[PDB]
Amino acid sequence: QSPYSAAMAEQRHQEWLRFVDLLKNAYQNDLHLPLLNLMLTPDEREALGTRVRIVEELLRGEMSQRELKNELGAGIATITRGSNSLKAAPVELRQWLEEVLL
Amino acid sequence: QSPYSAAMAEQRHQEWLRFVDLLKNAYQNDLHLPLLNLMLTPDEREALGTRVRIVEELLRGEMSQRELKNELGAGIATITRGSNSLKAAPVELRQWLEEVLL
Ligand SMILES: N[C@@H](Cc1c[nH]c2ccccc12)C(=O)O
Ligand SMILES: N[C@@H](Cc1c[nH]c2ccccc12)C(=O)O
Repeated sequence: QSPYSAAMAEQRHQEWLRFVDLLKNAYQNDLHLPLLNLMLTPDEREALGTRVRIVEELLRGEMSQRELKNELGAGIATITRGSNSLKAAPVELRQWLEEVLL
Repeated sequence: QSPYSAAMAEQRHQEWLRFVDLLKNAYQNDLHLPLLNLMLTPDEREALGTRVRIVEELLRGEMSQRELKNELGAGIATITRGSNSLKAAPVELRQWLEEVLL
């Protein structure tokens, strides 16, 4: 699975997959909310909420550098993270976000 | 929604819900993996993977304090976080995890 199959890496990788599957199930059972609440800190949840917006406004292409930073709290670093992260996503996600966010 | 409806709080709260819904959709479209990859840092993913284990072993009731800390990296604080977090979950999640993790 992992781009570097060792045993430790692979393990960490599988544990992540185990989380994904857990969640998938949670959704199927309408237990997603409470699960995510359990698994994440308040601050992490808040951060996820914000990243959606950052992702949102990056796709939109209206908000400027100073705008992102001052209104959403995104400076060169964060906007760098968000950006390359967007470039790294397979095109299908990028297409989907367009339809869905926008 | 929020246990303290203001405007700022509620807003933050809704943004989180917007994330939940996004993800729900992603799952429905088989775009969950790439989405989560986009939305989370490597370290956050790793942490999620570990929390599953911590949650796992807390439910199981075999692993001791020293064991959790030394094997899973969980000291009094983390095990405190994990614990009260478990107590805070509605009983339906607690029941479900039993069936599913165990
Ligand atoms: N996948 C991103 C996670 C993240 C951090 N900050 C963000 C801002 C916007 C979107 C995603 C992000 C990265 O690993 O760095
Ligand atoms: N909901 C937990 C998130 C968390 C932190 N560390 C954990 C360890 C195990 C399970 C959950 C957690 C809390 O807010 O603190």
